[PDB]
Amino acid sequence: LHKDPTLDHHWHLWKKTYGKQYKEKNEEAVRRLIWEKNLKFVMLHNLEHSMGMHSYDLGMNHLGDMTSEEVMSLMSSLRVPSQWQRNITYILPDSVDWREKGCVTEVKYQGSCGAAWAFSAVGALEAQLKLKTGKLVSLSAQNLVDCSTEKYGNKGCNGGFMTTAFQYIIDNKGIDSDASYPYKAMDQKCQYDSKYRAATCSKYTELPYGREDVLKEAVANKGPVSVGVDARHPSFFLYRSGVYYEPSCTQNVNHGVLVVGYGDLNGKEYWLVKNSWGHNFGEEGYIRMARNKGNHCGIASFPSYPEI
Repeated sequence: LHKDPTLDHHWHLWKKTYGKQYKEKNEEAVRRLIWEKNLKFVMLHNLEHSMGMHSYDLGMNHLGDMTSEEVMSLMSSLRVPSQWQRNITYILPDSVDWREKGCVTEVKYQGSCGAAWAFSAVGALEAQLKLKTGKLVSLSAQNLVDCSTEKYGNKGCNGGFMTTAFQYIIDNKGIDSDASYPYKAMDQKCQYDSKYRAATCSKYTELPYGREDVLKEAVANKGPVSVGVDARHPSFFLYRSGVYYEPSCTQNVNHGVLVVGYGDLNGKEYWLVKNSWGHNFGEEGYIRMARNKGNHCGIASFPSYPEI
């Protein structure tokens, strides 16, 4: 509709803070309107939060101006298979955080490429590498995007799945380090170079659907687990801090993330989820999602973890 001139200065401040630059004609105006709608959503939700109506609050992060198109791509990262098509095989502490054991690399920024599946996969493998060599090394998601393609049912920036990615690493007998094969957020020619192989994968394990109890076990005894969640919600996109719980969440997952732990805040149990939307998303790039709440957002619907 029409912008609110009283917000002009703040809109300017917001753009500068996140380095927003709109070079296409009329893009500016469209972005401004999306931003205002999200601001009102954020404002109302935090108001409710101030009245103790939610265990989490929202913020105008860099996604505050995301378009319908960009949301689409974002929600197209996961090409999840059918449940019955998963080779399901496979006392615990009340809390776990693999970051404390130095098994989680710094958060990545997928940008405008739907490669969440790849980041989820390497993330899970990065932990196993550290537990095998003692050295934490970021693995190449780009390598998965460019190489683990059609043969594995993956479509680079147009989506894919973690298990087929692990299968590629196994078949390929290795994956490059992110440093030698950096992420470009684009579908490019496969450039795998065995000379810079930083890790290998021998197998992966898929966990039984909707079993948050089993997911808890794997996270505590095996390590970070690759999972898909339903993130098709403004609440998720603008999540700032706290325990995320969205009554409108479903089990139809669309975004690949990594469970690196679990715990509870003031009684509210949660999954410590590493995202791939940079450090300015949520809690330093992480989101704590509701645990033991009927498989909230389908977090336990497609769990899997690799092994060196």
